[PDB]
Amino acid sequence: SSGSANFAGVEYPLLPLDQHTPLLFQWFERNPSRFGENQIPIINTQQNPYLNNIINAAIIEKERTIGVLVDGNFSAGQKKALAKLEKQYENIKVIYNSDLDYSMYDKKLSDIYLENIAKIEAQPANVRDEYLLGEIKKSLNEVLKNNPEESLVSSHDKRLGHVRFDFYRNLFLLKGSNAFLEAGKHGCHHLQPGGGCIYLDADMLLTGKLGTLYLPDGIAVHVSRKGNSMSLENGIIAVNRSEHPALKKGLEIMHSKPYGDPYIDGVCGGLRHYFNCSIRHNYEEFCNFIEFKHEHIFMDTSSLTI
Repeated sequence: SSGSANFAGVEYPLLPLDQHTPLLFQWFERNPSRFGENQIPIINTQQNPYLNNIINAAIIEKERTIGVLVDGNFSAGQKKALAKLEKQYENIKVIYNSDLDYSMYDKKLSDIYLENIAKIEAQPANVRDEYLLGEIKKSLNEVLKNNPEESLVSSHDKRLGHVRFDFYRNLFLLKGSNAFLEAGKHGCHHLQPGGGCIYLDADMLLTGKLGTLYLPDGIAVHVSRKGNSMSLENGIIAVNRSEHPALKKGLEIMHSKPYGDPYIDGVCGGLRHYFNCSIRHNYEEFCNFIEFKHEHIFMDTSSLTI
């Protein structure tokens, strides 16, 4: 009707993401004091021109809502500089991660561990992952001794680096367009409840308008190529609707797997399970099928050398 894509002998209609689908960037800052007290607390060096890349995307995509999901202990002057950025660029909306409610996606760690202890103990002795069982029982024991109410959100809230960025990235994309409405962003043009979202890594340069994308069941992700290898990546995630069943599958894996990774399980696991890229299927074929491709998305050049 408007396109079709094939993977593992199943046809998937290309669903449109209209030119109003918001863009999303993420900046979670551990050390905001490294920036001036009156500076936008986003990295903007010639090695990492992230603030420039966000602005350049907002300049190109005039009609489209541009989200910047931020977190960290920003000074009063750094929040005013972020407030001023939303004024210089009408389509830029700064969303503080602390202003969103993720409790509907949460689960208690004690519930996950008990489920898995019961699942593993039902198995016969000749198939039981005896190392994993001991580790889970150990993880449960530390929860009951230190923080018996610890959940996926509270535990991920304490982690450092990418694992906490990746965790909230998945949950924001499950909210989709609703997240801008929940955060009380005014003047979001054509932004609909139940609407999708397009996450972009800040090291990527938009050089032209995306227009309308056509993606298999309304989802696609970045596929990175390094040397002669390719890999599913979370550097780009495009969904045409809130609560996309492939990301919902990724969350269900987080709710059942004892040490679920937001990237490996929440995105790669969710996608693979959803489209039946089983272990007996061609990973390379799935990458070509699910890959987000657009002529106006440019890979970071600053990385490169001889």
